Amino acid sequence: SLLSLPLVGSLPFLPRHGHMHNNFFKLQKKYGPIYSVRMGTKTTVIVGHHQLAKEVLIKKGKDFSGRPQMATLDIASNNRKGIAFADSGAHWQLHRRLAMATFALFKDGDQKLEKIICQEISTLCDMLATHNGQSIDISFPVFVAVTNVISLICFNTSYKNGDPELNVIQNYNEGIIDNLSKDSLVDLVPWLKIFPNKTLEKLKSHVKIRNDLLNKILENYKEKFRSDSITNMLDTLMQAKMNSDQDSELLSDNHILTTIGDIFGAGVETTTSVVKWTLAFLLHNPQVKKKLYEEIDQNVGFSRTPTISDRNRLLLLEATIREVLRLRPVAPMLIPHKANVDSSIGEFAVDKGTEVIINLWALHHNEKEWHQPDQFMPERFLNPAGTQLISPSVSYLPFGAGPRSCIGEILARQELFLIMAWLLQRFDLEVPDDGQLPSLEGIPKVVFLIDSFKVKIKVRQAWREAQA
Ligand code: HEM
Ligand SMILES: C[C@]12CC[C@H](O)CC1=C(C#N)C[C@@H]1[C@@H]2CC[C@]2(C)C(c3cccnc3)=CC[C@@H]12
Repeated sequence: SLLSLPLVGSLPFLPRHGHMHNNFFKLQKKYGPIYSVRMGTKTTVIVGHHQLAKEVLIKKGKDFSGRPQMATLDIASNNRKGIAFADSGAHWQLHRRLAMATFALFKDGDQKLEKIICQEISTLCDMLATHNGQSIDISFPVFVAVTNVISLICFNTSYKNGDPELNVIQNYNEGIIDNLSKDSLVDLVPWLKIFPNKTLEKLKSHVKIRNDLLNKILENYKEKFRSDSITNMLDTLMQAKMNSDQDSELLSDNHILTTIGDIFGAGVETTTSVVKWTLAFLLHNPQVKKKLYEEIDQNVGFSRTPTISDRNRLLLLEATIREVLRLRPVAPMLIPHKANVDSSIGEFAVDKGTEVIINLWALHHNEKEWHQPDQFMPERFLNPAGTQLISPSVSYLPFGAGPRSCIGEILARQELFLIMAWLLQRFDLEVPDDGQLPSLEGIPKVVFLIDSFKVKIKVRQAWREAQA
């Protein structure tokens, strides 16, 4: 009759074993779609069912629109400025509205968002075409294309080919994403505070390069700014600073710096990442990819290059994108939410300041809401006749919802569709000469990245004949 050992701590699973978003998901078979963990004083709630998720994001969105405070996120956002890592309050509301207003501009005009995107995609396809017959990592080329686009939206500026600044930006992007969090942003145990490490040291130095670069651009642009011409995001932010000079403290330089940084960062890493994910799946699914070549041929052909209007006709492509955004969400656990006030979820009590995580991965893989969810099946987003798109499930939130939903969704959907439409029209994208296929397991960082891989690019037999 022995006594049981006193218990000091208890965690449901091993830390740093498997992907957090899948460990939390597997836990639901034991504890249900909502449960909590406690770290000292901090408490975290994980939510794995869509009804509970739509409560947190929508029905009670404003109750749960805060952002928790993390040492790394402070450095990366210059102490909780910007949009994504700014808590709910005066600053976030202002900057999210102005960022949303800038995008609203790019409704068709002399800078119809499509035209910006298409100009930089056309450059890209000319690069890739020089690698005709070779196996390459497509990361940096697509990085350049989207970097020019968001740079145009932010400053009406693009980078000429070969600009060494692009290599500088790529370098500090990888540096921050590396040290922003070991894996997912949700970290059960606070490892950086426990043991000696250089993580915040490294993070600071990449942020110093990033802030110094954006500071050059901004100080430069004060001399280009004319109140009669408000055509990009920096114009928008300065105009606002101009008009208010309680809002002048909200639109300081450091504030404007961070918002632009948030946009410049999100616009490149998310879309570049989703493109790589899509090619990876197509290399694993030639049957899909063949069907995609047929689709484009019988609806766009080679008389001309694809267009946003072509979303009507290239449905299997729209479907494919939907299915990638489901299988491999950019933010499989969104960005951590925080309870701004005493509230409830599923009529369980949630106290002020409590961290709340939506397990978007659990929503996209719940077997009751999805037919064979771990499968790549773009067909699930099409009626059985292949003729129009459908919403097969209610647990599908690739861009979130509510007060914190994605602000660059429109941009993302158009960049994604045009990149994949131009590439399939022009190139056979096949497995390299080594038998290697990309690992579809992914790498959970602040964004769900795919390990780098190589694709063999060949100009299409058809696209060639159409040049005579
Ligand atoms: C396919 C690409 C993308 C996907 C799937 C995506 C999805 C998401 C998701 C799921 C969130 C979570 C919001 C939350 O924390 O609840 C989010 C937030 C956000 N996204 Fe995206 N996004 C994409 C691309 C972009 C782009 C191109 C931009 C360009 C500016 C952008 C800007 C943002 C910002 C600023 C936030 C934070 C908003 C806030 O905290 O209020 N994203 N996005
Ligand atoms: C971390 C990163 C990328 C590296 C860059 O050097 C610095 C950076 C940002 C800045 N400045 C904003 C972040 C973005 C990553 C994507 C983020 C987290 C993002 C997001 C993440 C997932 C989906 N949609 C948007 C909102 C803020 C963006």
